Amino acid sequence: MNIFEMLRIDEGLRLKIYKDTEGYYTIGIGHLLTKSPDLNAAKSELDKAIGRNCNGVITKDEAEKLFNQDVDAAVRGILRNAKLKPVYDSLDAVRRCAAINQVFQMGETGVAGFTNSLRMLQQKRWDEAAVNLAKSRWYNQTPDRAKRVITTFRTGTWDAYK
Repeated sequence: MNIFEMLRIDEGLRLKIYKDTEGYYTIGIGHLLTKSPDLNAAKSELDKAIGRNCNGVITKDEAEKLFNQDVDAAVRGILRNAKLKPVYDSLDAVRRCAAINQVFQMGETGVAGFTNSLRMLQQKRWDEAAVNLAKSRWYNQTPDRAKRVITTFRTGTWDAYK
């Protein structure tokens, strides 16, 4: 297991524009196209992302390319984030994957809400962190996925992903 296989499980792979769990146009392996309700706006974003006229459809190679860019951008974002970087750098490799997964899904706008979870993670208070992480819109809206990510943070093993 690695971050790619982990996010591939959590995000799936769809080659046609679909709506994510939040109702937003997405393609590939959880590549968010736009929060606009306008399918045409999503199609424009897709064509810009791929560099061709996709008419709402991409190849597996194209999805994996976007995924590579997206995973890279997630980690680089974490490393640029003054609140996230020290927590992330405190973690072992498996827990770092959980951090990448969480940011991939959630972005960074809600980092301040997770101040207490982040402190507990940096402190390596794993069960406490896991209890705190679950007290979230995140957990309640995507519980099965959040349970996996949280188990990963709690144990630093890949048990939740088999």
